[PDB]
Amino acid sequence: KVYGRCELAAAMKRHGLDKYQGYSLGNWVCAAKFESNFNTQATNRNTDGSTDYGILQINSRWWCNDGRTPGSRNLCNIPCSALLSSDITASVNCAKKIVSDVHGMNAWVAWRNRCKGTDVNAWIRGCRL
Ligand code: NA
Repeated sequence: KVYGRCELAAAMKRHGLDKYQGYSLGNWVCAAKFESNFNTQATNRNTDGSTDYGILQINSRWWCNDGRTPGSRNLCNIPCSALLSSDITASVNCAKKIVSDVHGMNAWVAWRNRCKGTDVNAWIRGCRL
């Protein structure tokens, strides 16, 4: 599924991400925009043999089990396929484990490059939340 901007914003809000670890809602929306273009089915194979899965492009070397990344960890305790669902629940629950402190969104490269220190409120402006 490809979410609309405001559609995702509302879902993220529902899921309790606003002000999670001090990060306003727009941060999460912006991350998703630049990581996956809001596509729940997005996957990207990395040169280390790991893969990034889903709307937040969560990686198999540490966070999920895809059965094909040798010597990796599974910190969210889920199969990576759970992260490709149309509903964002599994992805949000894993993202909450990833962001364990107030600097935790640095785990996402696209967030650091396109979101951090910008007007992230733009990503929810014009929506009904
Ligand atoms: Na893994």
